[PDB]
Amino acid sequence: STNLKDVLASLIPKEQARIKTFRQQHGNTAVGQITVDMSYGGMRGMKGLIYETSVLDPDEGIRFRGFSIPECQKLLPKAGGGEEPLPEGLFWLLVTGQIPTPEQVSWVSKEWAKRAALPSHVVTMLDNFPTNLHPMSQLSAAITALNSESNFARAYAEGINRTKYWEFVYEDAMDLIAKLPCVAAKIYRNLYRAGSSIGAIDSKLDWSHNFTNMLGYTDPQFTELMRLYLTIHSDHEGGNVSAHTSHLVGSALSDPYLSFAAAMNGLAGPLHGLANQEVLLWLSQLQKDLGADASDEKLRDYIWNTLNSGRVVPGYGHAVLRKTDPRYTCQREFALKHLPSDPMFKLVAQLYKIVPNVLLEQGKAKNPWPNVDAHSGVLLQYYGMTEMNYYTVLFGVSRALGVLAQLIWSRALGFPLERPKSMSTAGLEKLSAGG
Amino acid sequence: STNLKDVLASLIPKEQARIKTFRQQHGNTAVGQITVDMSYGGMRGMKGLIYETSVLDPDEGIRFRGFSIPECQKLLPKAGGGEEPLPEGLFWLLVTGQIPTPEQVSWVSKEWAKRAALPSHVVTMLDNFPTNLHPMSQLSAAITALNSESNFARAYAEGINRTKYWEFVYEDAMDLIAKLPCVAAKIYRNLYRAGSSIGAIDSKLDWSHNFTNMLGYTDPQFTELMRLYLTIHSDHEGGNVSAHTSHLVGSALSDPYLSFAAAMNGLAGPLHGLANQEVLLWLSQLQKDLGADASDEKLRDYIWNTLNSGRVVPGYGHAVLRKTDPRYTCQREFALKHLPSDPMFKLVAQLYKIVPNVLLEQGKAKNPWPNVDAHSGVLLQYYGMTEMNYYTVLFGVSRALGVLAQLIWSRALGFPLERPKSMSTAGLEKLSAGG
Ligand SMILES: CC(C)(COP(=O)(O)OP(=O)(O)OC[C@H]1O[C@@H](n2cnc3c(N)ncnc32)[C@H](O)[C@@H]1OP(=O)(O)O)[C@@H](O)C(=O)NCCC(=O)NCCCC(N)=O
Ligand SMILES: CC(C)(COP(=O)(O)OP(=O)(O)OC[C@H]1O[C@@H](n2cnc3c(N)ncnc32)[C@H](O)[C@@H]1OP(=O)(O)O)[C@@H](O)C(=O)NCCC(=O)NCCCC(N)=O
Ligand SMILES: O=C([O-])CC(=O)C(=O)O
Ligand SMILES: O=C([O-])CC(=O)C(=O)O
Repeated sequence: STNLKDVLASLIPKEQARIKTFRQQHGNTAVGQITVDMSYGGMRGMKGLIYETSVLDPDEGIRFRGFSIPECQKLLPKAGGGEEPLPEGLFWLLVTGQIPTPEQVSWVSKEWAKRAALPSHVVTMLDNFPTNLHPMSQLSAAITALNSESNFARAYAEGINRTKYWEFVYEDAMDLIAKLPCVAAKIYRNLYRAGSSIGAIDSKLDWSHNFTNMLGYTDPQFTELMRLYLTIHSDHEGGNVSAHTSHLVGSALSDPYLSFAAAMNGLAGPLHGLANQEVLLWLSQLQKDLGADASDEKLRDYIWNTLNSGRVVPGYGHAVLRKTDPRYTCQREFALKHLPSDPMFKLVAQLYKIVPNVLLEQGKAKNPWPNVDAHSGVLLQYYGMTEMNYYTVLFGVSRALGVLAQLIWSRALGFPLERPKSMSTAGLEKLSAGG
Repeated sequence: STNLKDVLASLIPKEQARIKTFRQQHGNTAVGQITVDMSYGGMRGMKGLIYETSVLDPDEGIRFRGFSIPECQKLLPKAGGGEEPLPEGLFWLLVTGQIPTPEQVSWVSKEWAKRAALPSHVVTMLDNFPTNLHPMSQLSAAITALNSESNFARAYAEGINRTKYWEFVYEDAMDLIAKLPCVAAKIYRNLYRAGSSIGAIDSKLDWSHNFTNMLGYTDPQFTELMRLYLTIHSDHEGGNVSAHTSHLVGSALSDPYLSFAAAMNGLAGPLHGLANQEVLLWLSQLQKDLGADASDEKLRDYIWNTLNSGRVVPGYGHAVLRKTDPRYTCQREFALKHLPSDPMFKLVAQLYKIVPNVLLEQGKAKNPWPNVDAHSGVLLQYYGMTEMNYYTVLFGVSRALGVLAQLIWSRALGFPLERPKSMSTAGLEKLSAGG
């Protein structure tokens, strides 16, 4: 009855035509200009990609297919007795552009439970990895190793016509999303619960709930946090490091497994997703140096030392946002409702009153406001997940939803190889005159 | 006496200033414009990155720090009694911009022999991988797993000042290049020479020669081919999928190991480096269907069928070149000197007279000429390396030289996070009016 694949089959040809015509009329229209500073500056401010699933406004933050976070909270189906949106529903919205029904949502949940299964070579590999290998590296290696199972890789090798690429990318996408929590939970248990098992999938629960059970958490509020977490970290337009990496690698026709693993190596960067872990380590040194209940003057001193030592203050600033991240707000709000008296929370709250000011005073950051990473780990710590080197893995699990939803569309729309032109400083000087 | 690290220490501050001033004067100068078609077209034709090591001219092909392939052949140091350039020398040129002395070259060779050593967890992992796991996937997973050894990851975690990033990236770069051939050779032996050992590094040989010995090849001409192969596949400006992926991931501060593994997942794409393998599989079906000595009319038919089935003809076309790739020419020339009567070579030569014509007739490809991938495997097959699913691994090994040479410079120059702005079709329509 419900079948996302049949819905996409109808949607595809219509978008194809729409884009065709628009390009007929405006393909040559100029949308911007490229300056020397932009090339030197990591393409800052260059409109360079088409990415359909979400769009980020510098002032307002993220919109998923046109809806803001509050809107999603309000419109997406929730679990029975739940308050937080189910990520299954978000996935539906990203892929189709339509708010799903609860019936649609449960189908997604069953599909994902049905496809969750790991091959033994992956299991062995994880089980044989050393404990000093970072969780993200263990994750990226496992997903890379899962490509032996790719249906897209296989169909390509069989010579399938390019028009059908999307159908195979869709299947690998749904298989990958299904498997992710098992890989992630296996890493968690091996490293932190040595000798225990992740157990089995219950085809009757939502994806978030089977994940938390594999992680070994019983608290129902924890289940709720995970639903919210997994929904909000899902996508953030196409230019962010991880989504752009998946997009660029996927453009070459590498399979979804290879494309997502590469993305993961981009998310593990300190300036990207690893910031969530970096925030907790910075907070821990803080409370350690200064000891728990600090004065404002002492916090400022602490921030200045970081700055003066040639380092960044993690969880603050953004390449495109210019105001406080609604993802940060959304987390604050969860904390105020559920763990208002937590001391770490209280510390994060205090920093909100100080860090921006210090950053403004320094005068280098364009955006002195916090980003999602400044508020995430604090919530996780409260429930007992104190292993901070594992936090980025949660972000990776969520990010699969967004990048994979777009990957289907990239192939459906026939986007070609991403291949811009590069320049040397010497060549660029000549192009202009020099300086 | 020779110490690349000391040479870079002098070079860095001077480039830093040069770029500073130029940007002072021309930062706001416009170098191009962005159109709708470019955003939809994988940034085709957009000048979007600064990449110092090599620059590609659409007509003339690649230049490494200003030198063309023939120039390199002629200027770079060769092995005693050799004719082909040593890749060690190319690495020196890319990193410093200067042609090295043979003495400099040997230092590079010793450094690389000294640093070649694998940790046991990597060894185990490879040894436990299944034979149906693609060689590239085995490679990318191993490099990802090697990050436990990253000196950059470690220094970052210790809070090093951003000004010293390059020094740690340099060390991981030289360690990674050193280790690559051992990882690659281990994959080769496990898959195709089960029960044998790669053996040991001889600190007295060039990198290419220790690699071929680990692969188990004795032919001296094979050693020569490998030197040439590894030199020519080294770099191809910054916008190619693999180099751009390494650049983008590295921009987030992920370590060289993570950045190169991600690049490898991009090189494994059929539209990128896997084309080398794809060419040999296409040639094998050819000679199989048509049987060895084909008529021109039969070859055309064969090409048309591929085209008509919604597939690409591998080894032809390019995102930026508009003429025959000098890398292809350079290989042809090697074949004419060493294996002129090889039947497969003869087939490749015949296709040169037909494929372009067919592509032009079809009218879709912008560049109907061959690229490097159309001539590489044929040479490898001649010497006995007939395992075509492993060819891309050789390309990866070579590509480390270029991307890693630039990675050092990216951090030395303080390039920031690569983060362009994306757009949805709907948002873009509105920006203009629609169509
Ligand atoms: C996120 C980001 C990399 C954005 O980079 P950008 O767009 O290049 O930032 P920008 O235009 O404000 O940078 C201007 C200057 O301010 C500095 N600055 C910016 N944010 C800073 C921060 N939090 N702490 C210290 N310095 C900072 C920049 O590093 C740069 O200095 P430089 O000229 O000497 O290089 C940056 O704000 C940063 O480094 N933040 C800290 C790391 C972090 O929290 N990352 C997580 C982002 C969210 C996510 N998960 O991806
Ligand atoms: C290399 C490349 C992806 C360049 O892509 P591009 O810059 O998008 O190519 P383009 O502007 O000529 O494409 C225009 C049209 O011609 C088609 N075309 C281009 N090269 C083709 C080829 N070899 N066979 C069939 N069709 C081809 C394109 O796929 C496209 O058709 P579409 O409009 O229906 O999408 C393309 O030429 C190709 O697919 N080649 C075959 C694969 C290959 O040899 N890759 C190796 C490249 C070298 C390397 N190692 O990276
Ligand atoms: O938008 C970006 O550049 C980074 C970010 O916050 C995300 O990827 O979630
Ligand atoms: O230049 C490109 O886009 C691809 C290519 O030939 C290479 O990476 O060697």
